[PDB]
Amino acid sequence: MKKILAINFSTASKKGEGTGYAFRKDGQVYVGSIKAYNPKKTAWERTFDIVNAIKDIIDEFDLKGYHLAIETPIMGRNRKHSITLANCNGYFIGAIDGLVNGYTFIDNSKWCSYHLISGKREQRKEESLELLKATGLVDSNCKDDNIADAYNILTYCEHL
Amino acid sequence: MKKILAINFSTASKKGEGTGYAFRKDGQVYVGSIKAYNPKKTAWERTFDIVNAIKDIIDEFDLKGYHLAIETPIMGRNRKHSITLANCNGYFIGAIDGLVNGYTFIDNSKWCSYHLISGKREQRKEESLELLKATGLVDSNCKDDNIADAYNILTYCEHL
Ligand SMILES: [Mg+2]
Ligand SMILES: [Mg+2]
Ligand SMILES: [Mg+2]
Repeated sequence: MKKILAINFSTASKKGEGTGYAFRKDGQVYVGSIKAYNPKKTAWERTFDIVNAIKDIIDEFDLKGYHLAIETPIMGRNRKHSITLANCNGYFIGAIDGLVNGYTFIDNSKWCSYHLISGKREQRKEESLELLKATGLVDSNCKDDNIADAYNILTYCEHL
Repeated sequence: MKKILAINFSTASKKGEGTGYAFRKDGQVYVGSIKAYNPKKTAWERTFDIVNAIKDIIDEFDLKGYHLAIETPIMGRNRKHSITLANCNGYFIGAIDGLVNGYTFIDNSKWCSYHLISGKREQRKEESLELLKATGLVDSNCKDDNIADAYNILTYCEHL
């Protein structure tokens, strides 16, 4: 398969949220979340920790040379947070590029289209999570859509 | 003086625009611009060129362990152009953090107010240029404000 590290990047600004990742190593899919929440750190300081956490994973599973598929950062609710998130998303890419074999921005609409995930924001979150829960890679309780999106990005990229 | 590498980052989408840089190495101030303009490329590829250009400079002048002072990205013209510039700015920082000993964002308003620079964008450019031209470091007729702004960021930082 194409060696892909899929990332759904988040600065973990709210408790319980984090950067979603997914990759395949010898047939086996690994998924998880980097839960870097800390109210005494800025978005950029928490992004530093997320980079270090993904470098640690890249080392543990020998992922050097995997291509980075990362969800496109877009304009959110408020302007200023979206620019912050855009800058932090960039920092994250720049810090691991070279360890990874370049990167591709994956628009949310494109990976949703491939999986036939259509509907409004809430509906798409549920459907993405359903697809992840159907695989058994996480507990049936799981409500972490950051992980689900990273997993659905991976499978889309493997198809391409 | 702290060993500061001052950067005024731009993707050079327009002819003549460049990423400006200024630093002090063995007591001599060096200033210049990375003229990355290339209609053949996206802002991201041009950003990658700029990273590699600054990487060459850090090597040539043995600048490892210098601290990065980089102008903050602000929300300007278009929503897309804002996310794009903010994203490429973050890429540049992430790509060179480690070669540099960390970084600090320098708001346009703070270095400008330190140097008594104010007005509309065009007015600020002329005053930024006057400070650079007054040093004698560049030719008399220099109109490269990207360079002027990086130099003024350097002296603002050195002052701290
Ligand atoms: Mg996302
Ligand atoms: Mg500037
Ligand atoms: Mg005035």
